[PDB]
Amino acid sequence: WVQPITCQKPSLTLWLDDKMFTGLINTGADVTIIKLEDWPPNWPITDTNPKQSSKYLTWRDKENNSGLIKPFVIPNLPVNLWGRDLLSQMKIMMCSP
Amino acid sequence: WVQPITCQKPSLTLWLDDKMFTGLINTGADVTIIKLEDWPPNWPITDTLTNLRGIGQSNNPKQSSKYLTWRDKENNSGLIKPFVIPNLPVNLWGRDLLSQMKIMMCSP
Repeated sequence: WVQPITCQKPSLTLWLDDKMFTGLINTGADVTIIKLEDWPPNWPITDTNPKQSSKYLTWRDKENNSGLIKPFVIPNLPVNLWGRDLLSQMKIMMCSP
Repeated sequence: WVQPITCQKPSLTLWLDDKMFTGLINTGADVTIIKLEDWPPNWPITDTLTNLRGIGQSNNPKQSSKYLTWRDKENNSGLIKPFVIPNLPVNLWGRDLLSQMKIMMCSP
């Protein structure tokens, strides 16, 4: 797939351990941040300062590529933030004409 | 040019008016942020109440009073009006700038 960077929100939708999450492609962060309000409460979290998933989560995209991330879980943010931990596993390249 | 997304910092070096800046490609923000320590002090700023709390910044950032001409090393250029914020580790190139560079994200 291709996505131009525009003023619009650059979004990915994908699964983490078989639940769907949408969020903002966030090249400026090393790690992924999931909103606490979106966090399945049966899924265990631990402090580190911010909370983090206790378990690694399997991410899967709609083309069935997959891998592992261990996101931070943070209250009071507008959107999930896909970090380079995830983007680097999807082999995403930035290109200019 | 091509730049894969890796664990490493995705960086661009470019000019704003007559000065070179390096910073982090920051697709999560719609505005560009310059660290105050890198801000030429002769360049005028305006205090704002622009809420950037949502992109993990302040609710009262300074902003460049003027538009700045950005130019890359291939001599593409355009205009942005970045925020100027103390005590950040790196300059943050937002989609205001990235969208003027015609940057596409691609997957194999």
